[PDB]
Amino acid sequence: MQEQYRPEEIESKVQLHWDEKRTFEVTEDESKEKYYCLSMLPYPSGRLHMGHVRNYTIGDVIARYQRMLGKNVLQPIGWDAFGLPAEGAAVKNNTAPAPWTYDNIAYMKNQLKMLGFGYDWSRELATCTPEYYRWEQKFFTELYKKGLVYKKTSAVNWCPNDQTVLANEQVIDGCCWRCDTKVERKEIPQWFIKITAYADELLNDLDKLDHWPDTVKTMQRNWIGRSEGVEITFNVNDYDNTLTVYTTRPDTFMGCTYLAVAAGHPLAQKAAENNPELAAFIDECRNTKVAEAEMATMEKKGVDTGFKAVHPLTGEEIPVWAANFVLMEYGTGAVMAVPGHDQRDYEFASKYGLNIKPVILAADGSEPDLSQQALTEKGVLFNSGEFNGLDHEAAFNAIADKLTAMGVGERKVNYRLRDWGVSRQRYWGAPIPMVTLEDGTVMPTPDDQLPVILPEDVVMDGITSPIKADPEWAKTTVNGMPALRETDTFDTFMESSWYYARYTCPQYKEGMLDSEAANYWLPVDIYIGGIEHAIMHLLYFRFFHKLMRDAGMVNSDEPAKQLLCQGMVLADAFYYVGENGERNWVSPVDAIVERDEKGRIVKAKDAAGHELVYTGMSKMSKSKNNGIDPQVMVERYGADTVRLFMMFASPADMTLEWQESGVEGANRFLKRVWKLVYEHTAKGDVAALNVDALTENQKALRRDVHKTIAKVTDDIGRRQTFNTAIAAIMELMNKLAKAPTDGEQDRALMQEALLAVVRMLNPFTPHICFTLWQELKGEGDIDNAPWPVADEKAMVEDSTLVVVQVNGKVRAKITVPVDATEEQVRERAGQEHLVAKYLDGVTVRKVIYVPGKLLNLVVG
RNA sequence: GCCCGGAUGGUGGAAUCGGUAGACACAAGGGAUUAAUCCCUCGGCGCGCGCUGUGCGGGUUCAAGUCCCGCUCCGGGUACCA
Ligand SMILES: CC[C@@H](C)[C@H](N)C(=O)NS(=O)(=O)NC[C@H]1O[C@@H](n2cnc3c(N)ncnc32)[C@H](O)[C@@H]1O
Ligand SMILES: CC[C@H](C)[C@H](N)C(=O)NS(=O)(=O)NC[C@H]1O[C@@H](n2cnc3c(N)ncnc32)[C@H](O)[C@@H]1O
Ligand SMILES: [Mg+2]
Ligand SMILES: [Zn+2]
Repeated sequence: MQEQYRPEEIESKVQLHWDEKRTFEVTEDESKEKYYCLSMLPYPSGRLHMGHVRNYTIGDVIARYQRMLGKNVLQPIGWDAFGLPAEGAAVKNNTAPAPWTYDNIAYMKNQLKMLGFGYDWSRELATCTPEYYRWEQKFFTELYKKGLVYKKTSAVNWCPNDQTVLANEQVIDGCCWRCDTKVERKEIPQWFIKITAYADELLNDLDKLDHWPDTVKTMQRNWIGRSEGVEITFNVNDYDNTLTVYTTRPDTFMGCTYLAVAAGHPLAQKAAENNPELAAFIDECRNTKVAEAEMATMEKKGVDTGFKAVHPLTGEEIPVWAANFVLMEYGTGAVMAVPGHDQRDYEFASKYGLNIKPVILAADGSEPDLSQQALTEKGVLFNSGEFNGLDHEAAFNAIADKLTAMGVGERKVNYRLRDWGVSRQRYWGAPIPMVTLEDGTVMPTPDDQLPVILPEDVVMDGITSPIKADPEWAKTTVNGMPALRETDTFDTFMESSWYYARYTCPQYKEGMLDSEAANYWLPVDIYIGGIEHAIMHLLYFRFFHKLMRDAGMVNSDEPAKQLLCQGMVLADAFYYVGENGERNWVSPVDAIVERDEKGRIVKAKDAAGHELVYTGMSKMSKSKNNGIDPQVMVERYGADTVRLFMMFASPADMTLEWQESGVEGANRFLKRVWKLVYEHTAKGDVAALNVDALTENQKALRRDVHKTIAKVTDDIGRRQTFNTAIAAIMELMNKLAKAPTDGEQDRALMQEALLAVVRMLNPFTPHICFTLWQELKGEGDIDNAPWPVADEKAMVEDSTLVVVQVNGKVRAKITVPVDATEEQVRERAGQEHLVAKYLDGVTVRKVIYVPGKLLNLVVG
């Protein structure tokens, strides 16, 4: 051990230790209690960024802490390796997605290793491999065979030029990411998994997820968006088909003054026939972007159809308008409009002069003033014929019952949640195991034809998928006849919905899951990953868990006991536009940046004097080229410093705007820790500690050493406030370094303190602590060292600090025996001159005493 | 737009259940050492004190960064980025 802390030496040596001793390789060890600490596996995008480091350090932190408490700890790592970015990337570069992907893996594999995370590499999987997706393929056919998979047509961002399907991110203000040719809606038959058939289970079970944050439970709930309502069926004049709407407000039904139908809706088609203006509007309507966000900011636009539904209850003819915000894919693609009592229908009616008919009384039972807006709050019906006077509830049911009994209504449950569309029209993904025969008929790819390999050796024209470009590939034989397999590939969310299970038995060819290894490790105890995935990935995750329950593969209803969603690590992002429309993102490292007085970026320019559009902080991603790769910091300072720096920035759950400034503290703290163990162990062995014997100065110290341990443990295991944990530790160092060390007892305290510290540090900076255990002649490898237990008896306070306020204003602070009465505290408070200052001429009206902590003298 | 969050010194942040605002650091300035270590200073405004101060506006309480009502700005998601 040198005097100078030189992580460039220590870190690899410790890592190489871990590789060889296979420290974090774990088996289904039935003696030791298991803990399965899972961080959401990365997509291999090229380089680690800081966001991943927050994730995996939080992850390594809890894993190592947990091993330290004596548990058998699974911490796995792998590559969620299908996805878009490799497609674009592999052409820029003239490769196939596969070799670019595998090389991204090796590069990053290397980055995660040097950061010393304690992963069970024996368990690494790469989702692009047939060893892997063959199982999601077989599973899908099981689901198919079991009625949970279907085909409906679905709108897709089609580029009319390229004539190629684009993901929303490749749509830039309504244009194509390559050439500024305009994206259009195309409906395309696609595969769906009836996630909706598990809506109630997904919705109800959240109330059992005691250890999932509320943010995520609430987000998922609002997303599933279950409602009870009524579908209502209307006849239209001179049209042969009925129209159906879903409303949660049948109560407002006598206030229906129009219907609005989707551009795609046959009424709209039939009416277009003879109405050039409607025909225009529908044609316009494939400029409606396949994202909800636009579907909602876009201005509502609609053309009347000339058609007239019959209100089943009033008999009045009502206009059918075609509108741009009502979609066929989702529900009936026909809504019922009550302008008086829905803000969306208030706006619409205003704009196009439709009727704004009131039918619900203000809370006071008076007629609502509609002249500005809808009355949306529920209430007594009026001007609703036979239903007048009824409260919201009774009107709901009353209108429900009549429409039911007229056979045109029905009570129906609905969910905002739509089914999951897994068909992707792209190459780099697992092919969907479906098969169309000469028959014309469609079945699962036969068992014995799984997996359906995605070939890796391809020429990528960029525009088309190799497996759609080549006529031979689709060709198979099924049931004896020629058939064509599906050329669409899976939404890559599919691979990230079940990896957590495959990690328990990645090397198992007999099935999807060696359910004995799955049930040894499952459910995951803690699941760590971005807040970004609160909803989609997590909801697919639970879903899939449950489909795997429902296949007898796993025992528990839910996949993850605890969920830790870290905040997003963000960074300034910047683009210029290429000579034809191409958005070019420019790393913040390369941006030359002019700053405000509130410190905001005001101008930005790239190395070539390109003006840049600054976009603000957004999560770090290769998409905006704004990720900071830990690599340089790591090689200058070592993993431990980057790691502790990351955990110290702020608490896990809070989003964090990245800044390079602050590292060195973390680095200097580690030098202070090093120096102090160096110096303390240079004076050799210590006497056993004699507890009853120590100066009060030593007694205070030990009690801090012990309160820290308690705090850091409570911070790490209950709150996940690693930053406070660390600060609490730092302050102990500051104390420890101002403590005497010639005393036999000085040295013995120092030594207990320093073991407790070096262990407390370990989950954050295990390389330096591994080394520092050895010096302190710690028992064995620090990795399996037990977490330190605070001794209650070393933690009793004699006194306690009481804050003193007059009329709520702190005037004084006063140490006071823990066992102090209000009256002694009062009299004590009194002795303080600044308290006296404020009590002259005034009466104590009210005294408030928070025992042992605070005294307020309401004075008048 | 909707849903979820967030906002605190020059900076990141602490304050755990309504009780001390700024713990712990970074930056900066000054000093002791001829890059490294160490001191001191450090929310504002006028002092071994007074007032003020937790994005903005109201409000409840003895007491509000925290709770309630209305907002602003920022981030995440919004179903094909992952
Ligand atoms: C008071 C009744 C009105 C608010 C409205 N006609 C209505 O029926 N509201 S609803 O909750 O019952 N609707 C159920 C679903 O239908 C869609 N929807 C109904 N009306 C509109 C509208 N004007 N614009 C966009 N979407 C609309 C909603 O997305 C909701 O998902
Ligand atoms: C199962 C997880 C996903 C489906 C996917 N593999 C994925 O998110 N892959 S990743 O490379 O983008 N990220 C892996 C983990 O890192 C977190 N993360 C990614 N980017 C950031 C960021 N800017 N700030 C904070 N955290 C971030 C992800 O949420 C995921 O936990
Ligand atoms: Mg600030
Ligand atoms: Zn194009």
